[PDB]
Amino acid sequence: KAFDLVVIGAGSGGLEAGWNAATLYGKRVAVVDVQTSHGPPFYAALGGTCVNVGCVPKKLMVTGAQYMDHLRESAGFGWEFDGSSVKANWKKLIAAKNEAVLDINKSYEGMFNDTEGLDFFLGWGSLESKNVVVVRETADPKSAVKERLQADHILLATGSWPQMPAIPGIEHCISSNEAFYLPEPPRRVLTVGGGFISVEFAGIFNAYKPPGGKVTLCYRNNLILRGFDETIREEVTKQLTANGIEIMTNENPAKVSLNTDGSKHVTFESGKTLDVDVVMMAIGRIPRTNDLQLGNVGVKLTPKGGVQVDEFSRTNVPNIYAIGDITDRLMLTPVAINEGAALVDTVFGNKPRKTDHTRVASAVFSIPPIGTCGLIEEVAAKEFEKVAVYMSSFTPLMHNISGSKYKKFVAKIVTNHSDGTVLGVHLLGDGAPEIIQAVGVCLRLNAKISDFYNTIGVHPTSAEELCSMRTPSYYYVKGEKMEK
Amino acid sequence: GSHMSKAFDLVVIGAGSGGLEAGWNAATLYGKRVAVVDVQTSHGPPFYAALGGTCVNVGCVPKKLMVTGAQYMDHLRESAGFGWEFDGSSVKANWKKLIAAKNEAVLDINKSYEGMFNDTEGLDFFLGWGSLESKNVVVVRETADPKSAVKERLQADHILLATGSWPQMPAIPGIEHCISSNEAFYLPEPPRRVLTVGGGFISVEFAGIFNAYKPPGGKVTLCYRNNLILRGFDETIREEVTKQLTANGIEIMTNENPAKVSLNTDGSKHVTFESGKTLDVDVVMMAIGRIPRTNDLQLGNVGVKLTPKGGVQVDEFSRTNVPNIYAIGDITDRLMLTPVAINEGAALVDTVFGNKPRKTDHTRVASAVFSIPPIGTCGLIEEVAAKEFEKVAVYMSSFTPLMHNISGSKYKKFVAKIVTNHSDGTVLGVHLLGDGAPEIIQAVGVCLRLNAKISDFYNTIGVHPTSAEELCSMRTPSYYYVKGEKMEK
Ligand SMILES: Cc1cc2nc3c(=O)[nH]c(=O)nc-3n(C[C@H](O)[C@H](O)[C@H](O)COP(=O)(O)OP(=O)(O)OC[C@H]3O[C@@H](n4cnc5c(N)ncnc54)[C@H](O)[C@@H]3O)c2cc1C
Ligand SMILES: Cc1cc2nc3c(=O)[nH]c(=O)nc-3n(C[C@H](O)[C@H](O)[C@H](O)COP(=O)(O)OP(=O)(O)OC[C@H]3O[C@@H](n4cnc5c(N)ncnc54)[C@H](O)[C@@H]3O)c2cc1C
Ligand SMILES: CC1=Nc2ccc(Cl)cc2[C@H](c2ccccc2)N1CCNC(=O)c1ccco1
Ligand SMILES: CC1=Nc2ccc(Cl)cc2[C@H](c2ccccc2)N1CCNC(=O)c1ccco1
Ligand SMILES: [Cl-]
Ligand SMILES: [Cl-]
Ligand SMILES: [Cl-]
Ligand SMILES: [Cl-]
Ligand SMILES: [Cl-]
Ligand SMILES: [Cl-]
Ligand SMILES: [Cl-]
Ligand SMILES: [Cl-]
Ligand SMILES: [Cl-]
Ligand code: NA
Ligand code: NA
Repeated sequence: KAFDLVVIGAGSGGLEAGWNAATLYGKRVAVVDVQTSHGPPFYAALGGTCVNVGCVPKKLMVTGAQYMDHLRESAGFGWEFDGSSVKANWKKLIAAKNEAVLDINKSYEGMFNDTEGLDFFLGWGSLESKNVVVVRETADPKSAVKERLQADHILLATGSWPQMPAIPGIEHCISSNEAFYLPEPPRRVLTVGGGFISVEFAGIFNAYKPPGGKVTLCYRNNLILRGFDETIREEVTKQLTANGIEIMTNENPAKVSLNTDGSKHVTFESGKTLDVDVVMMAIGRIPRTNDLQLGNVGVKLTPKGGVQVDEFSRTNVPNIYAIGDITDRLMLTPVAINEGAALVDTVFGNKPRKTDHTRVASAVFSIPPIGTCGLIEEVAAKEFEKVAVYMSSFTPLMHNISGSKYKKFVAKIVTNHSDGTVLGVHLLGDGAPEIIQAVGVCLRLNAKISDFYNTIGVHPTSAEELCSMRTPSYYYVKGEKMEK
Repeated sequence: GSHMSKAFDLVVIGAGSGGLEAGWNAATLYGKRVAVVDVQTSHGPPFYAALGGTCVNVGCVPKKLMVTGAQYMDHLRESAGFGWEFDGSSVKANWKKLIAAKNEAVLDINKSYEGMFNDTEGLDFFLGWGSLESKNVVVVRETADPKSAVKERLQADHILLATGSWPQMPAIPGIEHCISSNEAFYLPEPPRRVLTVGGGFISVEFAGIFNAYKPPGGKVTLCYRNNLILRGFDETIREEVTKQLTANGIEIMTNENPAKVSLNTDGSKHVTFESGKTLDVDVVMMAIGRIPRTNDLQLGNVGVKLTPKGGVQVDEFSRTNVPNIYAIGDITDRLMLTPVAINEGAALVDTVFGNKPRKTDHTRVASAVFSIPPIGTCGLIEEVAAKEFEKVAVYMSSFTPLMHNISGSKYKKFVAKIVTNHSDGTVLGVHLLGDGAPEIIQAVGVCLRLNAKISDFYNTIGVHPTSAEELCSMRTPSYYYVKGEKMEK
């Protein structure tokens, strides 16, 4: 048939857009994805990346990894049990996680079957013509048609995909997609990348590794987590190191060779070499524009490969839009959901609406975790004459007793010191992703450091630290960092 | 001949949350000479509170360490769903190691605060019992008995009453066979059977603590004289916490109140309730309330007025009816929270000795209950809002989060409620039940001070996946109050 909306990709942005359209505006909706439940061969599926091979499973797996610390820390509070009997059963975790994700898949299939004006179609979506969306048997454009769908408006929402550098032996490496399905936990693993996915997986592999195991993370520059607060980048590095993860900075794989025993011999650009069981490449993610045949209608892409869009998600082709990681702005699930909701408002609603990409709160589920919203001091120091930085950094008391003395909680607020406006807040330590959520609301109300400081603390919490700081630790004046 | 009393700009009676913030500020920000009196320099019996106050010695700080310890019962069980394996029959909760660990942690804070007195010019500590001899004279005596020897007679321009509160022990037969939270912190063994009496945060928290450490075959029971524990808290939350305590094996007896306690011949306690019901326990912990600790201060010497309830009456600036005598913290019977006593102490010193007169805002204060899982709350419950606002909206989200399907703790429903003035969207109250609630609520306290509306919450982009994001994903009320009445408009 024909439809008001055809959505390519049943993901965060797509499922949101295609549900608002059918339930808030009774529109006729088609949504195409390549698989109806998680895992190989195509990994993402109905629900999107986040649901099948992203935020949702990774969080359950980091929750599993945190028991390594809980079991050990328990002793400090007088819990006694046979330490030598402890094992981390990876196969149970992955089976548990598989069932959880499968239940969400089935449940999203429920909602298709029970909603009129919202139809899901299995297969590979491409642009045949200005208002025709083909669905083929496979990603091969030469492959058999399953459907041609007519559509007023077409939404491009096919997400992103791991970036695999084209070094010799790249094909002996996995990405996070495969990481979710390893049948054994690796004894030696190299995670390649200094960003959140590399870090988060290093912490997961670190808890589930067999006896004698070792996690090594490498990164081509000097300090991991570029784009995060610098004190926190250094402190997470120390805390990952304290929990046994080896961090190799200033190193980059130039070649991977397969050993006869299935292991990998990694050669670095420096000529250093390391043998491991698994190389997980997590150096970035790229917009998933390749199989869409965007040539067939001349939809433009940026120097970086992402669908180019204006503030309202419109491509250069009338009646064709793009939201989510395909656009290459902020690769976060709730950003994509916001974009998709706003699109449908601006197209079958009365009020135009655009997604604000500033002041978006986000989290790294490292162990210990990170919670941030707003500008880091070095970005602030370039756009503002006077910047103040309020910092508190204490190993909390629970962690003196636990034995995890290396677990410092870090709280920083960055301000425009001229009028006291909070430019950014950056947290490291247990609960940080939860603490920062309503911080994002504050930054929307143009909170000042005195609005924080004058709110009465909840005690005892890590969070109250944010309402106890009234004196700057230091400043940037005209870009120059200084004491007073 | 005669010689001079030690003289101060400020004498603070009670070295606790409020008194220490006041004393510190007056001395280090405004150059005042400050005396601070407390009955002990470190935690524990005979007097329990000490240098640092109730929170440091026998309140928030040790209790949170004990609750963290109690949480490992759940973690060790929950870990099995994520694939952790170990010998479950080897598991034991060693109460003695917990108490030893917490004592050490509290003693280091006591030592640290004493070092701060020693290092800080114009800030002096006095060990003993402080009382008002006259409008500008504080005397410190050997014991709480007003006839015990005077150790020091202090000249004081200004006097701050900051002696806190004390457990309320009902006048029933066998009350002397009961304890309070004070003694709970020092039990040599974990009790096998305990009754916590009261339905407020202290009874509830200690019920979870004793539940985790009790020996084989033990039972924890909490009773409350009324229908539903945790009066003052959101009603959905009160009912969920009740269910979640029950699920973890605590016995909740509502509409029951002890009428007497007798000692059994084995030393256990035989509790008879008003209703005629009875219960045998090893420990009866009375946690039915805390009363302003005004009795040893000899306030009649100077005519400081009490309220009908027994707090020192003060105005919005912490002034009593007697010039240069002030009262902050639990002794004033407003909100008994450590950071409120702190805020009162800062505001009072700013007003008296600074150039910034200021009063504490007791509305929209965030607080927590360290139940397992915990409560975080800030602002009005809906039944209070409905009485003051013509249209009130209630946004509710509730569900067992996914980790807890996998963990096996399916009774663990997260609840998030936002209560609004519906005529303009202003958030009046936010109520949370679930893991990390106390941590989530802190920045909510800031939102409310900025008069955030629901539309600010909803407009903010979620952090995924968190429980906190539920607050930013709610756009349609679950129901309303229209002049006092519940419906969906
Ligand atoms: C390991 C990992 C962890 C992450 N963790 C977080 C986190 O904690 N928090 C957070 O906010 N974000 C996280 N993200 C990012 C988040 O998953 C993405 O930002 C989000 O899913 C983007 O949504 P989308 O709508 O743009 O696309 P997706 O949710 O990726 O959906 C795209 C869909 O299109 C389908 N598809 C692709 N091509 C076609 C085609 N040609 N025809 C039909 N269907 C097609 C795919 O099967 C996929 O289901 C994580 C990502 C990864 C990889
Ligand atoms: C078990 C328990 C748990 C608690 N948990 C929390 C929590 O998690 N969060 C929270 O915010 N609040 C909590 N509180 C409450 C918090 O402890 C109090 O609100 C706070 O300590 C009150 O501060 P204050 O300055 O009034 O007095 P306190 O901190 O009680 O200090 C008063 C001091 O005066 C001393 N004193 C008394 N009489 C005399 C005298 N005549 N002469 C000299 N000194 C004297 C006492 O020794 C004491 O050290 C808890 C309380 C209890 C009992
Ligand atoms: C609103 C919504 N947004 C989504 C955003 C991103 C994802 Cl990955 C999933 C959803 C989800 C959904 C699930 C199936 C089809 C379309 C949307 N979904 C549906 C949630 N609501 C209900 O199922 C519901 C049932 C009854 C009333 O509302
Ligand atoms: C500001 C403050 N407020 C308190 C509020 C409540 C309590 Cl219970 C304790 C304090 C603490 C303090 C500790 C000793 C004497 C007076 C104040 N105290 C001082 C903490 N120490 C410092 O700020 C410090 C010590 C050394 C350098 O800075
Ligand atoms: Cl395994
Ligand atoms: Cl890299
Ligand atoms: Cl760098
Ligand atoms: Cl990446
Ligand atoms: Cl967290
Ligand atoms: Cl014991
Ligand atoms: Cl009671
Ligand atoms: Cl009641
Ligand atoms: Cl009480
Ligand atoms: Na504050
Ligand atoms: Na939102």
